Amino acid sequence: SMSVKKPKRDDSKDLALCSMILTEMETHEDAWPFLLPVNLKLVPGYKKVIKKPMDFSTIREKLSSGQYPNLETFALDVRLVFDNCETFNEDDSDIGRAGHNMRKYFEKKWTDTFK
Repeated sequence: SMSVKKPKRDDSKDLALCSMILTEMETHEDAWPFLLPVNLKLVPGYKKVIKKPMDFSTIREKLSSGQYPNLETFALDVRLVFDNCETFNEDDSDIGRAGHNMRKYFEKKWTDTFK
């Protein structure tokens, strides 16, 4: 509350570390469904169904341009990528599986880096 603060968690490396995580996600072999925005002209249904499209290139631009106020907003966009993927793809598809794998991979890096 006013003039009463919890001790200051050092957040000065968060930017760099989210960048590193993002790089590792970008370079994973199962990243391919997620590298670019889904083409909303060419994928029937996507536009109407997926209210908040997200992909790694868009996360990378937001990161590079100071559009994440903190590391939680960054993690929310990453997760959104996988949540969207699950909404639109069968678990038993290559993309569906990619998404489960990438999420698992992300969450581990996240925990190891920050928790």
